[PDB]
Amino acid sequence: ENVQEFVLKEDCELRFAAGDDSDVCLELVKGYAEIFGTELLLNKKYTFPAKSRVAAFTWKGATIELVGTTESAYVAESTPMVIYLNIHAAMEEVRKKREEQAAKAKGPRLLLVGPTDVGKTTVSRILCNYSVRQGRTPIFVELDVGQNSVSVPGTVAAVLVQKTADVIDGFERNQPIVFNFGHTSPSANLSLYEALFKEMATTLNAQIQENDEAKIGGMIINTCGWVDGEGYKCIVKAASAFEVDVVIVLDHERLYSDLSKELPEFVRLTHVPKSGGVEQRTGQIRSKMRGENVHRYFYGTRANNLYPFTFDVSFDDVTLCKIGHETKLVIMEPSADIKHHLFAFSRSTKADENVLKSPVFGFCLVTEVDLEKRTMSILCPQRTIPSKVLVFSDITHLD
Ligand SMILES: Nc1ncnc2c1ncn2[C@@H]1O[C@H](COP(=O)(O)OP(=O)(O)OP(=O)(O)O)[C@@H](O)[C@H]1O
Ligand SMILES: [Mn+2]
Repeated sequence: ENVQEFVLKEDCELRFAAGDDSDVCLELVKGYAEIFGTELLLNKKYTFPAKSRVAAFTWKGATIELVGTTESAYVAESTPMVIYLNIHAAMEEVRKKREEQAAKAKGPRLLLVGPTDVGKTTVSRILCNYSVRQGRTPIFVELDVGQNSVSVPGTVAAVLVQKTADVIDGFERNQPIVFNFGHTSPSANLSLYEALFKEMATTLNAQIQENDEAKIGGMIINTCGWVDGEGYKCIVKAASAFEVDVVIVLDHERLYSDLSKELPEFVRLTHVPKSGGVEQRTGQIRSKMRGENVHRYFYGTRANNLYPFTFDVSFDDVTLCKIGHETKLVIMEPSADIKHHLFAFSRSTKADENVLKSPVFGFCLVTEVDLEKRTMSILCPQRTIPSKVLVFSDITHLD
């Protein structure tokens, strides 16, 4: 196999993209390095799948080996990494101050805002990892219903972060709090989207009353890239509902300017540039990555393989339901049009008013529809159905 060697001076990062066909294996052979906030272990082999875009950053200097065919591979001497460090350090200062005034202390809450392709997910991951490396357990909140690092597309989700992200796999799905939105864009149902992140905020505020570490750990909140029109109001409303102390704007000066004049005076507002290592995505890439996200939910990853079950379910044993006048509940009759659609197992025992704002156990995929036998084949993470109430999602997946 073809080998590439890289010498990284202090405060430099190796930016590489895996080829379209082949895996790239990374090894740190000298010094200290990190990938999006997670420390790399010396001489450990990290295998990245095809089309992976990765930055390995070093604070003090590193030598890194790459094995395999790369699409691109170069060392960048200029990064916004110290900015993220200073943001983290400022949050930890707020923690210390509030801990010394409680005799429980509530952790600082940060809102990340900006358009698509600015590295918002990457920055959230770094900030969470740094909090973990400080000894904290932050709550990571994902409001982006298009691309979700916690659950499937069409979800508003949150996880308690107790360990640094796996270099390849990201953060562990340690009992996630997931709400089903059922659309890739908030513009499909604006009143429901607002209701869901307000419910998320209310849920978490009550959860942290039972957990001191989660409370002081604070919140890092990722938004969708919709900054124009009604999307701007969602940002202001998310900031209010989550009672954020800090708003970080990535690469959008007009949004920064507008938020500085509307947000309460106590809210610290920081504009940061996007990393030069962020590549812009097209519609095809996002659609492919959404499909890859669904596939990861059921089947897992290379390192952590999940084994989903494929079993038949009678329509008499389940209740199919759809949301959408906008927040109105609709009972679904078994049809051919439910094929390839995702369905959420609601935590509500009855298909009624409670379904709208209830979290979900998880998701299944309807693969086959047997209208003659009155059964449907579903791909499900567990052996039996966790709920009899199945909530419709407009997200389709071909498997
Ligand atoms: N400094 C960097 N060097 C190299 N690659 C990077 C860097 N930062 C981010 N990337 C890569 O760019 C891609 C997009 O990053 P990320 O998902 O954080 O952007 P985003 O704006 O949150 O995405 P979206 O546009 O879907 O909202 C990812 O594959 C990530 O690995
Ligand atoms: Mn993102």
